Amino acid sequence: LCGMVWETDYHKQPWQAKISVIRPSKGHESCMGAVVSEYFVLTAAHCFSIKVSVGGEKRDLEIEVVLFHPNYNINGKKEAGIPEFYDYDVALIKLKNKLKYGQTIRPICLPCTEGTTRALRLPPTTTCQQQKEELLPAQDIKALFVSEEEKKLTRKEVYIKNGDKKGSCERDAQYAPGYDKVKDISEVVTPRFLCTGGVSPYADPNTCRGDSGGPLIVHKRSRFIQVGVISWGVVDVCQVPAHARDFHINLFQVLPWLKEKLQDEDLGFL
Ligand SMILES: Cc1cc(Br)c(Nc2ncc[nH]2)c2c(Cl)c[nH]c12
Repeated sequence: LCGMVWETDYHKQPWQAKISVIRPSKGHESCMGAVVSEYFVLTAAHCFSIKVSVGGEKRDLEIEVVLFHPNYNINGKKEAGIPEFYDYDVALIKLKNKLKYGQTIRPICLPCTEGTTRALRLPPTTTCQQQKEELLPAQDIKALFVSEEEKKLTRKEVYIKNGDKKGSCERDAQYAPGYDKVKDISEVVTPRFLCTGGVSPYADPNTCRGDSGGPLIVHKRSRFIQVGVISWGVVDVCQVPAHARDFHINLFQVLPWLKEKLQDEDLGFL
């Protein structure tokens, strides 16, 4: 029973995971993640000694393995003079021990699962396509992501540009660090990416580096479905141009991988 809260930072966002990598050159790097099953946290590949915690605990959970998307390659396009390439920027952290679900630790819904079909009160014949059409229609989609302000968790409302504004949102990748000399923007914005940020239709807050890996969520029918993983932004805000966009891995585009790694988690992938 995923994507559900009850009547308190990690009470209100119980799927949220905080990640620290303490790298032997004395600078701690931060990321976020979402609990997706009792053994797994979903996050970004580019976040990677490693400290993971859930439920706002001081405790750091014991990590078994970290699984990376086979097509992820930050260096994939250096030859073409593209410094960092974020295609397939997703990773699963497998925990050694079963998480105990509580009021501070609950899993979020993933796309193309029974959990999501139930959460959206859809019929048993609901297909993966129909879910995508409900959750990601061709328009501006109200969504949120979860951030850290002053060591507490805060929701921030954003709009995915997936209709008439999509192109405008993607083109703005030209202003990101290192992409200013890219001829074809689709070399860096692949069909794996959703796009938020900018001022139309509303003035969306932007992600910080430390928000990377955290879920991009749709709040629908009183449930929380994860639609994307925060990957990269155009400007580090933490004067904000109207071309400050954020890009997220669309989870509907990495399902072969998700299904395979999570095949034993009773998520009921379609
Ligand atoms: C969350 C986040 C990640 C990364 Br990586 C950034 N950097 C960047 N974008 C293109 C090449 N590197 C940013 C920026 Cl910039 C703002 N927010 C970011």
